[PDB]
Amino acid sequence: PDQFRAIIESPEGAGHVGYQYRRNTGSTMRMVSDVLDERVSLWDFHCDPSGNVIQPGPNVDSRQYLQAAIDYVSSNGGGTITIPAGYTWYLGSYGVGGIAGHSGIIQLRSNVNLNIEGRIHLSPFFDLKPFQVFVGFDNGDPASSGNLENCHIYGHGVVDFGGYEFGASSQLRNGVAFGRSYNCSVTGITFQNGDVTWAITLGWNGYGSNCYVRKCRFINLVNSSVNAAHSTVYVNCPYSGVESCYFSMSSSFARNIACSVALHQHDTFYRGSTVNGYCRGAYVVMHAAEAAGAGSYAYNMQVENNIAVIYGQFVILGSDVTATVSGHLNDVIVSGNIVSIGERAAFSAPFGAFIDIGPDNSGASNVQDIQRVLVTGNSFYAPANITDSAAITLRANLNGCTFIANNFDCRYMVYNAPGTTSPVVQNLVWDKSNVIGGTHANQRAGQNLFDMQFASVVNSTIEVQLSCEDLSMFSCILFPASCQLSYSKITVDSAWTKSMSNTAVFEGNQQAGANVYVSYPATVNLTSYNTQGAVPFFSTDTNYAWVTSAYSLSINENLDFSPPATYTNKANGQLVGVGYNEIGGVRSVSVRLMLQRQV
Amino acid sequence: PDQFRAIIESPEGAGHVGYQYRRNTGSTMRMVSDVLDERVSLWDFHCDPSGNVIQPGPNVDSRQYLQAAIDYVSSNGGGTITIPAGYTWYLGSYGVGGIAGHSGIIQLRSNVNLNIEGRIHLSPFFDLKPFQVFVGFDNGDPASSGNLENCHIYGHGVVDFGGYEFGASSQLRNGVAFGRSYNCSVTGITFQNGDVTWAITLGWNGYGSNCYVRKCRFINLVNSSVNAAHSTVYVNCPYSGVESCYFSMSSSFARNIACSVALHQHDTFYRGSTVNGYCRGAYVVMHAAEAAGAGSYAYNMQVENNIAVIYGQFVILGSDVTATVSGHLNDVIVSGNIVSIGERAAFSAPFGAFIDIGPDNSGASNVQDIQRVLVTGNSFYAPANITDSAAITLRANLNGCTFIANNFDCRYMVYNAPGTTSPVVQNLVWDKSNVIGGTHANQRAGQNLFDMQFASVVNSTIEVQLSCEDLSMFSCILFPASCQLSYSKITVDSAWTKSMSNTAVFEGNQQAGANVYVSYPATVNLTSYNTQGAVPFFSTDTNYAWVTSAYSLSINENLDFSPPATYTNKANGQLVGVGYNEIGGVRSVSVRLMLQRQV
Amino acid sequence: PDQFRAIIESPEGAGHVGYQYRRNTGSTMRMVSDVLDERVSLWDFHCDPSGNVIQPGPNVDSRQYLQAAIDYVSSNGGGTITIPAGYTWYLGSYGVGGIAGHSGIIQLRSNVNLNIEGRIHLSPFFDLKPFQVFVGFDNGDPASSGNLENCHIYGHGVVDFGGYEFGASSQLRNGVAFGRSYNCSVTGITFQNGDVTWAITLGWNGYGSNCYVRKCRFINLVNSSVNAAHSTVYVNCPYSGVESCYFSMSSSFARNIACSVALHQHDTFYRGSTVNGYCRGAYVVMHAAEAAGAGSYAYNMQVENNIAVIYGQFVILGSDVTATVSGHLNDVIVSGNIVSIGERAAFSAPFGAFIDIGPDNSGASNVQDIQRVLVTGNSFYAPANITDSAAITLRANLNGCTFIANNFDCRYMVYNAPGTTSPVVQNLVWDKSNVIGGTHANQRAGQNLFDMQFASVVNSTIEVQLSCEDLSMFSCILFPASCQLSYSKITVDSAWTKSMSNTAVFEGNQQAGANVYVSYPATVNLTSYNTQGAVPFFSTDTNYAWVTSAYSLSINENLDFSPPATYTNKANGQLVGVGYNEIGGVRSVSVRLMLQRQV
Ligand code: NA
Ligand code: NA
Ligand code: NA
Repeated sequence: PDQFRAIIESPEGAGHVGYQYRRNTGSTMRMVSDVLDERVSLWDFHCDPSGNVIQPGPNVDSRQYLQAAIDYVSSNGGGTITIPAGYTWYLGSYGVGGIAGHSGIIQLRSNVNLNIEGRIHLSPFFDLKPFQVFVGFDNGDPASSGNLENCHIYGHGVVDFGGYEFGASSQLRNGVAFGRSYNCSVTGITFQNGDVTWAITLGWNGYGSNCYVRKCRFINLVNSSVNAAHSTVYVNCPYSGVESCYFSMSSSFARNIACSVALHQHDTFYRGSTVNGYCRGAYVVMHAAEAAGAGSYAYNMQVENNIAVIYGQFVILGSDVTATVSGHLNDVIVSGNIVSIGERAAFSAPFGAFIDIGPDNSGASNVQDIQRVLVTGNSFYAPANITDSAAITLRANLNGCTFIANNFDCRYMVYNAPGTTSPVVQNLVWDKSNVIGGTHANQRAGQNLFDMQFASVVNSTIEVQLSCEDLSMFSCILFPASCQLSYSKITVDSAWTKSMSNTAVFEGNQQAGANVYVSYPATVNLTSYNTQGAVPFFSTDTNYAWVTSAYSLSINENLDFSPPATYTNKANGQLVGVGYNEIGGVRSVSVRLMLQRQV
Repeated sequence: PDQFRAIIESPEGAGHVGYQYRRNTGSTMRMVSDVLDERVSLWDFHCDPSGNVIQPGPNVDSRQYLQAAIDYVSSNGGGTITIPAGYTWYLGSYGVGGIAGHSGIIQLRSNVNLNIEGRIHLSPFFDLKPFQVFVGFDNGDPASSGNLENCHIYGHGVVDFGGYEFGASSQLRNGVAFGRSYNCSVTGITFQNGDVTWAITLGWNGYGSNCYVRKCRFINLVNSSVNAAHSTVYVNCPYSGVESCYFSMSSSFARNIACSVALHQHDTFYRGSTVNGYCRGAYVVMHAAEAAGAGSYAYNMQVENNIAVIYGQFVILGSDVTATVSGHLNDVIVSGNIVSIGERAAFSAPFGAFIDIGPDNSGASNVQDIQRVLVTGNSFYAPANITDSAAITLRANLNGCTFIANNFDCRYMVYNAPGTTSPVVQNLVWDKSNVIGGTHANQRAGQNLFDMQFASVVNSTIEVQLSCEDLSMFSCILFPASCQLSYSKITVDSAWTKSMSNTAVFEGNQQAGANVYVSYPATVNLTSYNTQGAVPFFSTDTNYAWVTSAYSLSINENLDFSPPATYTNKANGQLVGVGYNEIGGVRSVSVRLMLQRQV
Repeated sequence: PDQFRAIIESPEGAGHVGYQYRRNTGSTMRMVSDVLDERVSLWDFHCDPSGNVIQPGPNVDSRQYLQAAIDYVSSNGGGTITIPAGYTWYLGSYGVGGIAGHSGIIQLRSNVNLNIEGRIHLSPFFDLKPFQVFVGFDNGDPASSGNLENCHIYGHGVVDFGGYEFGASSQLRNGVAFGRSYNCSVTGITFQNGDVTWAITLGWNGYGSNCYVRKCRFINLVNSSVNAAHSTVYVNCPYSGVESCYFSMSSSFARNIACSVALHQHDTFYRGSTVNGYCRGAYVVMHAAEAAGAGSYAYNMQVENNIAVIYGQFVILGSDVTATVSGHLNDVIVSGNIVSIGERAAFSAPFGAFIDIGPDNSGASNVQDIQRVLVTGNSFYAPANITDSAAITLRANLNGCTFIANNFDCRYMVYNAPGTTSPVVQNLVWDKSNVIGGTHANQRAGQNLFDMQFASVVNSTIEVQLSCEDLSMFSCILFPASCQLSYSKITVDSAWTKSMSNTAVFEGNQQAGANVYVSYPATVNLTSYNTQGAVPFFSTDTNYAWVTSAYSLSINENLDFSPPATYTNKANGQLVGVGYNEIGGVRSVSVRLMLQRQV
């Protein structure tokens, strides 16, 4: 009767108004409320205890309402909650329960997706405090946490950290901590305007799978000297990665502390992304302390087709150990990336490198087990003034890394600082197809292009090929006497080297070793016997006991004689060859030779 | 009057309740039903004949209801049907009509997209039977089938095959058979828990275009010995591909039968994906029998930037013929992939390879027309115990394949089994920039690193470069007498070769051919005349009629004389050079030479 | 009372019918209209002035209705307007206001996304006229335009240009002109059936950021001889790109005028896409005239992992200047692409090339500043008949370009037409790892594989390596006398060269320069003195004053003597070496040597 009017204006009203899709007689006879129940938004929970809707804004703490939404949808097996466009939804307090320990604001739950179309902002309650905006753990102790599965965050919206600085270096801040996370992702979202430790973390100590970050943007997420460290996406579960993202920082501190991506477990990737203003591109590291979920090996690591302007190192390789676990890194590919060091003074940020073999956190360089790394088809450029730029800074033990078909245009090709660490190196392979650029030509006074400041080098190949002159460099490659060298191949192509005083330098005459295979140019003075006809020439110096053959790199300006085209040696360390005196007489010549040993 | 109450509670109720968007006076005056009619879900068709909604579950066959939805939406020009989250929708019977012949469950229709947010499960009715869950053909005979256009399946949902094994090897099972499919795709879906032939097939015998699989997951889709074969996504129309997917198998049988992707037509790709537990990565094959829609050539084939742990072959190249059509494969690129053979006993699965040139289905090796393949910037690794691992197993005729700047770390570089097929090889190019790894060092007793077990080799380049010692190997490269060799270049760099008895071996002295260009190290015994002064040395053996020049790779321990630095030959097959006797006397020496022919 | 009935049938009806999500007592007590207000479609504005809905179709101009939708949603802070599936929405007039100057139809507005599920078609009103379907400028003068931010167009729908030809060459036509566009994108849309200048343009004269085109299709967008030019996506703001798109043309005119992508600002990319039927793949060019928003440098340019069949040039590099600005292009990577020239007569379209260094629009070749380009791991193929095919056509000044590990199979490796431009070349690097294919073998009568038709060449490397014979070619590499050559390395590997009359040719004897490093094969006639024993041989010609060493590439058919293995030279330009007469007598021989200078 008039009871009907009352029902209709009541909350159950829509449950009494019939609907059948497109008047189709074969369709289900439903009620309007049933169709509206097919979707869900924050508006459906953003109300006071009387059920009246509350408008969001800077004086409203939306946290409890969003939590209620997620908890309720979780209760029905999942779904997608929309965070509506055209509004900014402020968060103003910590969550409670299991996420309390993680300084969590919102607890994510399995199968409950968030479609963020509007903006989520942190209120000043969080200034100078830690926070983790979305947390997937359900326990304060991550080891007793259940899992988070099938949770996807996506949309055109924004998460804005409100510009608040850290209160103390020891604090952590995150956007999305997925936890022990399986089939979770973040797509399309802009994370901005903060001072945080990470924007997103996938996995927890190897527990997790199939977590991805795609088409997101990360903008100005470090802003203070208080911030101890930053990796925008931290990939800590296997079969997981970052694809087609954009990362930008503009603070000075970001140039010293910030890394775009950290890959910490097997079968992870970082691809198709653009970085600007960061210290570092990617960490690729097996931390023993994070090896509980997916084992002790980081393998199948891929960094590909990225574009970066950074201030420190592009890719940092590592592994370490704990009292009970030893970490290992292997089967890595770095390819297709175009990377430059941004304009900066020499030494004004961490040492510029395409690849860095870094020591562990405690600075130890003798714990690493890094091998089967392929670095291929990349471009790297540093401005000419940046003394501290290298294709590779090899500062810790290396068990293998292979470079093929790259283009490196920076100050050093291989570098480690002297005095410092003395890395044990095996299976360092520098193929002849690496092109060494000319930007730093004339800047290398006192310096060695490949500065082999290592404890030892074995089973390695360095094939140096210049593509322009740099007569400022001390040598193309130098081994100090402290570096053992064995079962290696070291060659310097003669092109652009004719005027170099030193090409390859072995300060402990390591090139004499039984299984060292070398070649490089040198200038040699020779004197002949006086005999007319076929006549020997002999080097005046006796430094060539290790030489198997040598050949001329100089023309013969003489008519009446010619020096030998090719030389061998003698037991006293002289070179000897057979030339020709048309007319007799003692000859004396200075010739550029290619010295060869076992090659 | 009270007629109004009745209208409102009726199915037409919502068609009588007015709505205007946001009270905007300029907006359309509509009825609620009009706005609800903008979307459509399974709920709108999942009802009994009285229009009452039916709850899904393991005792409800949702098939007819989903079919009705698709048929109805098809009738209005298309749209997107949501399969709601928070529910599992069981399928319990075969479809009828044109898809009956394809063992179809559901018939897809043009412009009707499915947004799968919940789960679709197969009921036990399908145990031991064939099925194809979604079928795009409209006729039992595919040749008389109409097309499927603009059909997209996407969402966060799941298709679960219920774990049922095949009933017989001859049965086929599929998830999505798109048919003659144009502008169709599958995005975001998890396919799991089955024993099937394929998860998705795109195209039919070259008919189709612009079909894609992106961000899907494929998990445990082979589970029995009954399963004859499996390719997770079968790409059988052009301008189509797979991108950023995840594939995983855990059964033993998958290691022997399962391939992640099959590319069978032109302008197809497979990229950015991760594979674990499969026998094979990708087939790239032009089957003559499937050449009706897009011609007889598979060209523009791309496999790039994938990550794989497999048990057999990463990329399998092929082509075959029928009585009226000859298949051809050309213009292929395989690049950026990092691939390893998983831990397994030698010979316990199909022979491990990065690239396999396979014979056709009937085993024929003389029908293939494969050329212009570029294999570049890949990494490959097999554990040291896996005897049956090769960069390339070349088991059928090859008309060209080019390898540049890869890193191969496995047992063989080039291999084919002896006795077996005798492939005719042209335009095999192995650039010097391929890095040969050391994992298998010391495992190669009795074996040849490049084992050229072919009928003939022409217009080919093998430039061998070691980066560590392996003195266990019989030779770096060996050609049996049965292999003709012409118009080729074969070189073995001397590095790490000084102690090798055999470097390159030509069992029929094929290196003597007019247009063979070779170089490799050998040890040679020489004896000099007694003359004081310039004095010839001559090899004691007469095996060097083919040598154009040789040079020393050994130092000269003597003071009183030196052997020649360089040698040529004589008509009787001796080497001859001019050295120097400071003091006269017959000299006799054993020297490591680099033997050179026309290089 | 009966007033209630009236309210309910009124437009405010739904605002009086209560709803609470899933009967959840903790949910907001809302009205149906509130839930319907969460989404918005064209239907909500596609009405007459009385509020009655209008059906779209070929006689209805939907433009004003769509504009009203966008303007209204803009007014509320944004949202997403759906263009419904199952309908075609015709556009039939120009927009008004700021977009009038841009021949705009619809004005886009910030934060207002369009989800296009149905089809948008142009009505014949636009035949022979300019148009820009969606425009993001808000002023006729782009320089006084505000920005467009956070505008995304996406869905499964279509934009169809109605097949109308241009009315005049000077007209412009576009699909989406985003304007000064920040965080804008287009995803999933099919653009088809037109004669336009561009489908999408991102940015305006460097103003914009983070604009992307992904998973779109572009089909048959040039159709007349009237069309002056076409670039399907024009990327004119930084941090922007195209990914995973499909481009196809079928008209003849497209083969001559159409380019798939133009990258015109820094930190832009083009990846994962497939092209067929176009003249050109991508422009990578810094236009001085478009350098207002993001500076004068195009750097971090990436073209990767694309598949193309084109008729002209794959990647075109450029830079130019204006009276006040000089453009610069640097830090470019082209990698992983597989590209072929489609079947066509020689010279029937613009000259086929993988890379083209093009002159500016006015044809000037002396304004360019292009450097630090890496071209690596690509494949290129042209059919044997296409005389006009080159790895690189270098037609303008070049300051650096590096080629590593590619596979080029076309007519020329390096080419520029003689007579024409005389490019100044620096830092051209052609690594030995580039594989030169054999398709054009026997087609090269009168031609030079590397035809160095330049003003000068400095700091360059050309390492030629053949992998099959082509005895038709005039030379492997030729420098005309007009080309200066200095501080370079030029080498021709001897493999497959034994029968070549000319290998490297220096028409002005440029190989004699102080800092030229060269090697190549030649045939040389020698004569010996009659002396028994060690005996000199001397070349009969005096053309070898520049030779530092030479070595034999021929066997010695003689028993009674041997020519020298190795040679040096003399001041008169003869070669000289020491061989051996077992028996005395004057010897005369023709030998294939490897001539070497400073290498
Ligand atoms: Na040491
Ligand atoms: Na044979
Ligand atoms: Na000149």
